[PDB]
Amino acid sequence: PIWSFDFVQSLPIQYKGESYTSRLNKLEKDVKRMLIGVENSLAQLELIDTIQRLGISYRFENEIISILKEKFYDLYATALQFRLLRQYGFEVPQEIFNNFKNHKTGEFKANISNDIMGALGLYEASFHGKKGESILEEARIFTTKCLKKYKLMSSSNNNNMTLISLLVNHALEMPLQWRITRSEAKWFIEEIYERKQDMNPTLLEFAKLDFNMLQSTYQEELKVLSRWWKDSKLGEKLPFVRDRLVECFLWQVGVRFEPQFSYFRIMDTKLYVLLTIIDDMHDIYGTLEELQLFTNALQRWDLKELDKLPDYMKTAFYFTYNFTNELAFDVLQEHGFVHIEYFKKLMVELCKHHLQEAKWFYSGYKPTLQEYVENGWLSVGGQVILMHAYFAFTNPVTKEALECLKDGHPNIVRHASIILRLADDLGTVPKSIQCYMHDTGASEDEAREHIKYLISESWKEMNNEDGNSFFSNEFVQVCQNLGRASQFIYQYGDGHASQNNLSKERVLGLIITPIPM
Amino acid sequence: PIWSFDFVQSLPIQYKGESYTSRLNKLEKDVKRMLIGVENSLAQLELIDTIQRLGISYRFENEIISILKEKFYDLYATALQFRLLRQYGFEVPQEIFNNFKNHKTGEFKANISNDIMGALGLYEASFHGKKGESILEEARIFTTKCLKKYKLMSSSNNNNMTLISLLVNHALEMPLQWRITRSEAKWFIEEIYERKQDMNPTLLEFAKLDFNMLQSTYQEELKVLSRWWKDSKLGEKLPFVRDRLVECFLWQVGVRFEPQFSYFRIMDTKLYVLLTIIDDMHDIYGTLEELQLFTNALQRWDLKELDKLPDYMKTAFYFTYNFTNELAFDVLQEHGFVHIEYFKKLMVELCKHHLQEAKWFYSGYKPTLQEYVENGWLSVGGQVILMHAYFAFTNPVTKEALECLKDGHPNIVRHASIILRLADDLGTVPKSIQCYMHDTGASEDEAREHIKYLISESWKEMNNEDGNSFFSNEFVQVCQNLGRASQFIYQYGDGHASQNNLSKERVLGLIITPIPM
Repeated sequence: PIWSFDFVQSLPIQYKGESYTSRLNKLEKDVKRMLIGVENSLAQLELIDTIQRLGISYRFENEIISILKEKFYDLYATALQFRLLRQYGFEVPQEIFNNFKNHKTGEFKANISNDIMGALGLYEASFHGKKGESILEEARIFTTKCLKKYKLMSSSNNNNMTLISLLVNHALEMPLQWRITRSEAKWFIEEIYERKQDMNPTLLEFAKLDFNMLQSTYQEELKVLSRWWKDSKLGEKLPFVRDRLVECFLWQVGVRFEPQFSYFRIMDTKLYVLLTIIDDMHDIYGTLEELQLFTNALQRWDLKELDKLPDYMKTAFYFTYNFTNELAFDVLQEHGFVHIEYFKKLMVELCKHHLQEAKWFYSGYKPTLQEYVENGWLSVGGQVILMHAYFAFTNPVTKEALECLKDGHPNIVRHASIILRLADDLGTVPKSIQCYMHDTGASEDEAREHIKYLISESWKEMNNEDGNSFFSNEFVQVCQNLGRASQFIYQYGDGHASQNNLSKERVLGLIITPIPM
Repeated sequence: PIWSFDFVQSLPIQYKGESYTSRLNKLEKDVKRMLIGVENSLAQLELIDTIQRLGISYRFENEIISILKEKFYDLYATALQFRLLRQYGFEVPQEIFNNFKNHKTGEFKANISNDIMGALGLYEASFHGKKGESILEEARIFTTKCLKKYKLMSSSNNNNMTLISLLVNHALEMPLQWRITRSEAKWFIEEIYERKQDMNPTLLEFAKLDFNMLQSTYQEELKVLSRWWKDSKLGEKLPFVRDRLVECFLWQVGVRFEPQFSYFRIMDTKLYVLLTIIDDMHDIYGTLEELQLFTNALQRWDLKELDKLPDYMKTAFYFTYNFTNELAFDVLQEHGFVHIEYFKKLMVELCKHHLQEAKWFYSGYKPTLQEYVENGWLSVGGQVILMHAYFAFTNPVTKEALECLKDGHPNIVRHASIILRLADDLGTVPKSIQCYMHDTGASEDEAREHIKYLISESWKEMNNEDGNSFFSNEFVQVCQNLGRASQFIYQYGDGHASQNNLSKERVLGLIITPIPM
């Protein structure tokens, strides 16, 4: 394929050594003492936001949390402070922004259009809102309408795309809440922070160094995963499967980018691959009777079923068997109990909903958007990924949590899988926009706008959890990272199934090519 | 442990790059054209023997085979030619050496004691003999008796240990037939070939370069295996298990050292680890009832048995389950058929014989040497290793071979496992020499000499296969490499269970420390 085995194995891992780690520690200490050493309360928020956009805020978590606990005015500062407080799980309602609404009409002032900075800050802060908060929704609408004016008013003057115009373009493309850490980090390092007048060399060097060392760790993990894909022989036994190993690894980079989760990024990778093998087999390769035999064998969960399957079905079923048992083994070694039945039921439910999609296709039935979503958020496999993340990042797990999970999937998990499915259908058997155009009859742009509305509502749903919940803040952030990676992979083109220039360039910039120091 | 995780991960893999591979290819071409370009027929045999002792003969296999096919006189040349011919599977009986026996008495001439070179060559050639060949046995005896004279006659003059005296010491310690490739290669590079007057720089540089690149590949494999051992958590859940990962990797280096078998060296490693976990649990940790429950669960082969086991038993049983299913998965991906029943029966037989040893221990019964061997060659786990090697190196496998394997284990496999068990008991529940001292009543040195006699007879057994056999030459060589690694690990001290200076030095010289160029 495009990322051949020898090319992956040959990648010179540069940013690794004692000198690199020593420089990283020194720069981290310097940046920490610079962050806590800020005397201006507003400049401290600005520096925190810069560190967040640089992708290095995961190291200074507790320091920022303490600063924000201590931090407990124009529109820009209000929006920035609101976004930070709500981003670190601190309660702060929408009603504050009522200080900027002309309650003679119930809408924000028109002079906001003169403050592009405050409008951009409010636009960025509007995506952290929860369901029921209508002031944030109207603020999102008004700020989008304001930013499009800056687009038609500035970029049309000339290619004088000022750093403000670059940020406006970047926000209109996707808000910071919805973007992943690595892509935004690279973009803010290369295009923005390097051009700022107030730019500090220590922060820039530290961000570049951390990014390149993370790239080197990713390269090592990708070599390991490429050797695994080689010795798995899943390409030979299953010729229909797309060789998208690097794409699943990019998925993992979008999910958990931190260096200490390396092992996870491996396992989940294979999981994605497994899920992909189950996807391509259901919608492209297998027939109805063969997929029915596969789902039956999954229900029975025994190897004597292999005799009643074709060879590719044998390979796929045995791979699923071994991977599910490996998941159960890891859960046993972690939490000290067997849970093979739960993962078996997860896999059987996934294949049940895939077979449901297949039977709907072959029976000629066109489901509504509601039924399609209710079946697809389970037939997309996001629940398996999120349960793997749950049992990998939640410790300890109580009997009450196990009883709550045995009676369905969490709401945050369901809406994250909904976001996953809707983003996957974006840019690509009738699906999401096809069913909505079948039922309501609106145009294609209207259907895609309705799908984006559903995505925004599910994002509000996920935002509700960031506030006694049975899920840690870590797991909530992993679900939101799944959503962000969904919106990152299928943002522009079909980066999962098509090998276009964007699919090359994202992988090059995030994995192979480091940032020039 | 002594080889910590961070130390393994930090190992700077030096001999890797385009320049190293280019130099290797150039030197390999030069050495090949030097080998085939030898005009003297005897000097060609000498160069072939040198390349063999340098450990690089695995690259020039077909060229040497052609030369020896074309090659189809004093005592040294006769012995060298005989050893090479019999080493490459060419039939040449013992009767040739009848040209050196004084058939007035039926014993070799006394003037052989004046030709230390010819005596050493005959000693080296005597170990390639098969059962029934008595002339080679008497030649082995006579040449050992001759070499001990050179020991008491030369090394006693002074520390003028001439290169001849060094070779005599090395041969008396262990013959070349019984030594592994990497250790003999390092020793012949550092102590002997560098000091020869006729030494060629191209051969020396090529041997050192190939050895160091193999060391780098071993370092990468060991990093991967150390990460696997980390994420397996077998040390935490099972505190009784010795952390001998590097020792199992050294075992693999002794079994299959060639660069293209990297993947194998990983899998078999884990297998060894698994076997070790089954060993330490049977003879040290578990009680009779717990091991009985474990063997019962292995027979039933279901996860519902985990509920009827303690936690460490749960971990061990689930690890065995997953590893056996992974073996079956690899065999399916390779040969296109399921064989989970065969590997399950292998594991159940291993645990059956381990439980037999345990029940003999707790019942106070002291078995004879014959019964002990018949139970221990199966309770040592060598058959599992050799079946893994069989299904990894034999392709295709015919129905007749599968029917022959379903009715017991091969003779070569049985005697290789016998060598394994007897060497493991060397230097260490009554065992091999204890049972023989119980039955016959002889002293300890006499019992160990009888054990060495059994080892030599099993070596003759294995030598019989090198001659329509259902096993490829590759598999025969892998079995003999298992035997050589057995005699290499337990040669001097308890390198498996004790962490003495020799256990450090072998690992340092064969893995960490490369040969100075």
